[PDB]
Amino acid sequence: QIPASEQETLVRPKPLLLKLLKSVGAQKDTYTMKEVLFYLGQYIMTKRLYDEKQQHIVYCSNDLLGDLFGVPSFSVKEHRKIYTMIYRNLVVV
Ligand SMILES: CC[C@@H](CS(=O)(=O)C(C)(C)C)N1C(=O)[C@@H](CC(=O)O)O[C@H](c2cccc(Cl)c2)[C@H]1c1ccc(Cl)cc1
Repeated sequence: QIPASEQETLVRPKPLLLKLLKSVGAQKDTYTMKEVLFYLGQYIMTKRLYDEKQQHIVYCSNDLLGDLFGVPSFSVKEHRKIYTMIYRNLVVV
């Protein structure tokens, strides 16, 4: 469904997303989606919003991430929905 070429595309995070990304990676004017996905994923793991003991679901209602995605939780395996939530928070270059 999701082509690997999508990860090479260039995007610019809006202010709130950039704030989250900055807590795990260096600030950049333009990121590749691969970068956005890793930093977002790393943020989730270091803050333990995703416990591999809790069946693929990320709980973020007590985190800025929840404000960013507009949901209290989501599955790490439903990638299509994740992409859609992320794009609400960035502008394509
Ligand atoms: C927090 C879970 C995170 C850790 S990671 O693989 O990024 C890691 C930081 C370990 C490299 N993570 C995963 O564990 C796995 C889950 C799986 O096997 O499907 O891949 C996720 C993923 C990669 C690329 C695109 C998407 Cl939409 C999701 C990805 C992910 C990235 C970003 C969001 Cl918002 C949600 C999920």
